[PDB]
Amino acid sequence: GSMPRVVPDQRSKFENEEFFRKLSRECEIKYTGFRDRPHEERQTRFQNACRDGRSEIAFVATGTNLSLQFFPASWQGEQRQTPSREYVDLEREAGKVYLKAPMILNGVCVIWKGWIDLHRLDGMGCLEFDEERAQQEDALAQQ
Repeated sequence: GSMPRVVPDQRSKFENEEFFRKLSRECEIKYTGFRDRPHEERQTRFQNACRDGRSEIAFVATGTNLSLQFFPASWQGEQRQTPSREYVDLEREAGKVYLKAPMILNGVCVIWKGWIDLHRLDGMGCLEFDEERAQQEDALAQQ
């Protein structure tokens, strides 16, 4: 009823949807992109592609390749403005980086989160709910 980009029961859909359930809580993940290059460059390029904005990252647990969307409620695309540490680009963590990208799959503002270790750009991540974006997107549904 004139409210896409959201569902009513967002917080139930977060736990209902097979898509989110396959990504689950804290599991193992891998990058899936320009990382398919040889090693040397792909480590720095990885944090540059993370800084571009959107990217593509997969899981291990179900092996769900998804397009990550480093687009906060102010969308940018112009190679990062000023997001969080954990969101994008945090001066570089302990041989890893932390990443955090709210997705709007079904009409659930989830958070995809994780750390991708720099070793090959594989690591750990999962979903959470974005309890603010869900409210904001419910507003932005011309409410």
